[PDB]
Amino acid sequence: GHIKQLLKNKRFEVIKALVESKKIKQEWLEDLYSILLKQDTDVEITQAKYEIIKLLLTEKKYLNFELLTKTLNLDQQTAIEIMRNPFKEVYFPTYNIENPEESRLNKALIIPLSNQTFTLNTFVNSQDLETIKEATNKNFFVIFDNIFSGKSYQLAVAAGLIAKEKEILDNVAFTGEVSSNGFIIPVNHLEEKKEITEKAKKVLITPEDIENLEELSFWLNPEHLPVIFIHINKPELALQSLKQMEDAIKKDERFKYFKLENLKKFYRLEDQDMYLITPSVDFSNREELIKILNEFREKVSKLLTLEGVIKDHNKVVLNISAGISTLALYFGVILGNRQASIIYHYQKEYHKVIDLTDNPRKIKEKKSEFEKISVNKNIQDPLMIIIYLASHNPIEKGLELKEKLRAKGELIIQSKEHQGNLEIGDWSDIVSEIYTAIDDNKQKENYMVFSAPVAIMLALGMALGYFLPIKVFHYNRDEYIEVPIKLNEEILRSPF
RNA sequence: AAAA
Repeated sequence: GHIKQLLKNKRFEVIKALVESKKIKQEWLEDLYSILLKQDTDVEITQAKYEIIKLLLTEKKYLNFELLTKTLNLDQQTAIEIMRNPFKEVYFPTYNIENPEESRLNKALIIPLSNQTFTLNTFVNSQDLETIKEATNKNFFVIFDNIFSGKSYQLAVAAGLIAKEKEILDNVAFTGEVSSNGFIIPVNHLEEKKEITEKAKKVLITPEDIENLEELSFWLNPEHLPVIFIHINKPELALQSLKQMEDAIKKDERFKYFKLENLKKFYRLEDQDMYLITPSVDFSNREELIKILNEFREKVSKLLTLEGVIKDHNKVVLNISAGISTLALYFGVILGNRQASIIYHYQKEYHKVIDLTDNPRKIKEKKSEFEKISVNKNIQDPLMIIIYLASHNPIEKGLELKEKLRAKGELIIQSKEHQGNLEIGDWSDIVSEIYTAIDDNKQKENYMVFSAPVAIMLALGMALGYFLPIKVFHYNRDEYIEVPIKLNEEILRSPF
């Protein structure tokens, strides 16, 4: 045989390149499988083993059950799982203090198994693989594309077994040892390993980022992946408010393992992907408001879909807050109430006020008797809608504007008892009652002014949608100015 | 009514 001749001359590098090319005859398979049993005495044999295994799994016409059983001595159950279970490739860097040029970002191919843990590399300690099996409760097969020392690959291998999809592992690497119960053990040469991983255009995850396998599974096998979007008015409060959002997120039991830096590292997110700064907004400028709304749509789209890593849109949880009540109303109209999101109200810190993860349309459910708001109405066309939930009373100027616009109707919504000091809590009942009064009394043409918390207007935007003919008037410090964007325009259609 |  051709490979038999190459094997007799120990030309493993020629065999590797011949395997990297997809030009292999079936008669060469018996000698190819036998190379997997050789001792890893030099890196050329180990790298030849890796390419052989990678070819059998990517080109399954070379994946033979008879050769798996007679050559590798695998039982029929392990041989099937090697044939049918998908493999995961995870990166991990190694630094040789004795030979700095021998350092490299290595790869590990992992296949989950049922009742057997083994490797094809002779330099690997079997007890170190048993520790991974005990920590993850998963048997596995692993092979490496390089010869190295130490146990710094254990976190990477555990990542390949816990992660459900490969995309989360395509742009990240790991380093660290794993204990028998899942706790991450520190390793050496973190700074050197980081320069190796970044030189390969990847991000390194060290024990300084992940402490146990439960925290690791929060990112690699997430149940509710929390992301952040905050709108603010001052740039100097950007980074500080991102950490305050992370603080309020960590208060939730479902997101106790959330870390801002880990979200940025695992999903290739930067600080600006999670905020929108508008220092001075001219609410009379239609085009200027359009850029802000477009930038909102682009950032939210990037957060809900990420870089294609997330496949189930229900897993993303958008922790959102805004800084301008008029701007938040339009943000909510575009956001809609089909995406799982949590709205936070900021006073001193971020306060969770509306949780749409269990019932997203709870801010839209009408009630027969109003418990949180008081309604004083005279329904005629056109209708002037006034919302009074904050400290400043807009009724006087709202009714002045009603007669300036020749509006014949009025719908005055204000807090039932107490005013400007809404108790911090589930604000979804207030929003549902405000939506009820608006939806039950809406006319052919409507105008709306509001003095309410920004989180209230944000939620109200999601409840209303873009179907209602409402003209919004923004209070420019002392006078109402018409927003040149009607609340039913086609540019406000929710794409989510 | 510009994180009320």
